[PDB]
Amino acid sequence: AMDQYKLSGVEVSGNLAGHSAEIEQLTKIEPGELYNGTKVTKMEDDIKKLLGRYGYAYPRVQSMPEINDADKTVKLRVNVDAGNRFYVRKIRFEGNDTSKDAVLRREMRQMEGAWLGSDLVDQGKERLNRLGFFETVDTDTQRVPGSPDQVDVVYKVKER
Repeated sequence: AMDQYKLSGVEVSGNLAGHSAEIEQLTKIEPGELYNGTKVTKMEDDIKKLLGRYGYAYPRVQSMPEINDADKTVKLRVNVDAGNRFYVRKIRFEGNDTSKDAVLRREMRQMEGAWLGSDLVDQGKERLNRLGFFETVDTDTQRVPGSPDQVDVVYKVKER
């Protein structure tokens, strides 16, 4: 296997949605960093999370090791596809048995008709968590059928 080799670099290409600089930062190598499958998926996951902050809800990242035996190093060839950028059509609430939807909507930071922003969906979640009513608060981003660029954000809530 390759867990003993050193990462010589990460070469990224594809459709980066204008975020090549940030994706380069994420992609830089650490001192004496070894090749590792797990850190590779963690890297793919970090890239998707980043693009998600910009409304690219379903981005792809594939990556392929190029072993160089002369150097005992491995280079990561990486393809990024940001995919469609989504805006929010509807924000929806569930589990919501005591309080009018108004009580939750009022805490949103992600607005209908705006570009989707995972951090915005998250802030909504923390504002929800923070008023005590709920045991759990989870979010789901659902594509609107027939739509290439619309999602609904569902806040699934469970009261105490």
